[PDB]
Amino acid sequence: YMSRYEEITQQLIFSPKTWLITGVAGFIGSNLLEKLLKLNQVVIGLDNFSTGHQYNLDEVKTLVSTEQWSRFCFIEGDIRDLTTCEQVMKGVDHVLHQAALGSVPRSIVDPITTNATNITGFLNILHAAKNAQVQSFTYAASSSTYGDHPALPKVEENIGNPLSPYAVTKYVNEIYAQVYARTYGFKTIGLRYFNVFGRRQDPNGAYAAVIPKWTAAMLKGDDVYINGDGETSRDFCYIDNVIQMNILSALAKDSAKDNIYNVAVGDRTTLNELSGYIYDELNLIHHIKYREFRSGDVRHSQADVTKAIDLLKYRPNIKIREGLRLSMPWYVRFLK
Amino acid sequence: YMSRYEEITQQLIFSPKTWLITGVAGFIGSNLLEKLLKLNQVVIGLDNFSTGHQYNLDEVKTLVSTEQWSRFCFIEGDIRDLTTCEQVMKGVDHVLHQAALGSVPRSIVDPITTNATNITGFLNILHAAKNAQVQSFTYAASSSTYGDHPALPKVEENIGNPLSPYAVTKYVNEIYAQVYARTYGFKTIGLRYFNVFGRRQDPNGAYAAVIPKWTAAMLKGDDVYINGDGETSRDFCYIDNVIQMNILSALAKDSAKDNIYNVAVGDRTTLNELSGYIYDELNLIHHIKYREFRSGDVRHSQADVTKAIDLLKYRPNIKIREGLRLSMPWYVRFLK
Ligand SMILES: NC(=O)c1ccc[n+]([C@@H]2O[C@H](COP(=O)([O-])OP(=O)(O)OC[C@H]3O[C@@H](n4cnc5c(N)ncnc54)[C@H](O)[C@@H]3O)[C@@H](O)[C@H]2O)c1
Ligand SMILES: NC(=O)c1ccc[n+]([C@@H]2O[C@H](COP(=O)([O-])OP(=O)(O)OC[C@H]3O[C@@H](n4cnc5c(N)ncnc54)[C@H](O)[C@@H]3O)[C@@H](O)[C@H]2O)c1
Repeated sequence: YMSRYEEITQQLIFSPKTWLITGVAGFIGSNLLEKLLKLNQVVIGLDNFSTGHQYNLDEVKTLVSTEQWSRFCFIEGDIRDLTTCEQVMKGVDHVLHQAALGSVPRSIVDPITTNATNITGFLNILHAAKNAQVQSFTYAASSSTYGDHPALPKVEENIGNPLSPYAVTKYVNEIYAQVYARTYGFKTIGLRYFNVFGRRQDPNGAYAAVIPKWTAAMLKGDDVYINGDGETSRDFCYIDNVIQMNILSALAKDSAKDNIYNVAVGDRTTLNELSGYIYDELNLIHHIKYREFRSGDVRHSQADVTKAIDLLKYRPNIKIREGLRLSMPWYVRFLK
Repeated sequence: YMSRYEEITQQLIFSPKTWLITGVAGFIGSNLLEKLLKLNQVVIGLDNFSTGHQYNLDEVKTLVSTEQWSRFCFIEGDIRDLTTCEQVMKGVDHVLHQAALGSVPRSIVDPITTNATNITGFLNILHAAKNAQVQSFTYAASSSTYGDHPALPKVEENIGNPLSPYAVTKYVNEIYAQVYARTYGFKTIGLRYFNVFGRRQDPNGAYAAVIPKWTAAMLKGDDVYINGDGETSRDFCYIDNVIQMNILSALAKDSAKDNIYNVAVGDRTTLNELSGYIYDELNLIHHIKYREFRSGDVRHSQADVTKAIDLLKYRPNIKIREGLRLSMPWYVRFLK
């Protein structure tokens, strides 16, 4: 049971609001779309099909009522263009900002474009929302902002030095968010995601994330590469926690805003152990090389989510095993 | 005597290099131009006449040899456009990045534009320079990055929270500079200026800085406004120190790079005392209301320059009194 969360969703189903999801055709944004439409919300969506997909929107349309779908106004556009940002704010209540170019290697090779989308694009949305005078503003931040801090698990007040352009942009989101509270009194909630996985995470690409990259390879029968000695660990977080954490935040009490919160489960799984779980779970539906680490790669990563639990009444109900199990079917359909 | 500085300038007069000054029509940039051309350097200049002036370039042309001037290639352009940034890097040895929109109030009202120039513009130049593989890279940072830290004087390792969009952009310059060291091995030197004053500082404008704002008013005979109880203090720094600090840095030894340095004198003058010195010095060439503080205004400000003195052999030779005295004549000519 996710109790506060249940309570919040009930409220919404009755007094429906207008939401704006940027990066709505992406993995996390499309997940949020699914959930919000099922709660009969009015949604305005923004994506520029950089890393997002029209097919992700399509799939969502097959998962929801057609009266539910009628409430979605999709917009093909760029958060990089301030004018778009403003047209799309009209009448919005809650903002869920997910639009950004992710990935550490990507920023390392083209920082200019990453900067433009993640900082210029972020500030645009943030400003537009301030002026539109929305009721809440929740944005995607990154566990990467911890950088070289050696503490495990990671606690929000203690970050170190950023180790890549990507980490910087995300840190810069937070800093801007704070200054906006100081100078306009406009209160946000930033979520430091930690390695989210689940349905509709792109397994194709040079920047494919690990769980969907391995899963696709274990099916095609291709090699499975482990970038390093295979001891690196992470706090893998199923989408349903992230979806939960977004809603808790959009409707959070004012004293909880202007805050940064880790979004994860509190556990730690190794690149070796993961390969275990991904296989065990895939052969229950009937179907390993080593290399160097990456430049900018992180050694150990585990979150402390007590802040979330405390102030927002968060409930990480789905740990990694179950999460993989709820996921693999989606990748079979998608990979046939 | 400025001994290491003297030593450096001799070297240059012999093995002249190609320099790039952004914000070269501005106050600090035009001052750097004057100095570099007098040392027979080759200078490529970039400004977009946002806050800079063609007349500032003109004045410089009357202060220097015409063989000296022939070595200046001026370019009307924007650091916001990456392509410009690259054409201008061709063959450059030392970069002196001064192009930015200054002022705390200005960022508070239009953060989007401030963001674009100070971060996007900064990143462009920094990237361009990395690829061009220059020999040095020195950029204008801000004492504002101390934010809400209560220590006096201020010491580079200890900063607090930024209190305005402006402060954020400048802080973000530093962070980027560092990450560039980590990830490409490209070593910079950031200078945290502290309230620079001297010849060619625009006394006109809503955002005019204090010393030229008061000086122009004391001549026109207008009122002189003191934003607050007139106890606020600052470390006023004459340009010749900042000019000195830029050169020390461009030619600094590699172990001194990837560092941030305060640029100031170490002293502290009050808004009440300043009004004293500006008058005493102006009536020796023959010619007060109170209001509220500013939002984002700072209470006390004094730098610790020992790091500069240690690692770069800096010498703050000109304190405030003398500096005002060297300045007032320029404002008479300019204000007739
Ligand atoms: N996935 C993670 O582990 C993780 C970690 C930290 C932060 N985040 C943030 O989560 C958010 C979503 O991540 P994701 O994995 O779902 O990524 P994703 O690429 O799947 O989703 C990104 C979406 O961004 C949109 N987009 C990108 N740039 C845009 C622009 N300029 N204008 C309009 N739309 C644009 C596209 O429609 C795309 O669908 C991103 O902010 C990501 O940085 C994710
Ligand atoms: N003047 C000071 O006391 C002080 C204090 C702190 C920091 N600084 C920093 O020092 C640098 C110069 O200071 P200043 O007082 O001479 O300011 P300034 O206004 O005199 O100089 C700014 C110059 O940059 C140019 N510029 C602005 N945006 C540009 C763009 N997008 N592309 C190209 N050129 C652009 C302007 O035309 C102007 O010539 C700035 O980065 C400023 O932030 C100055």
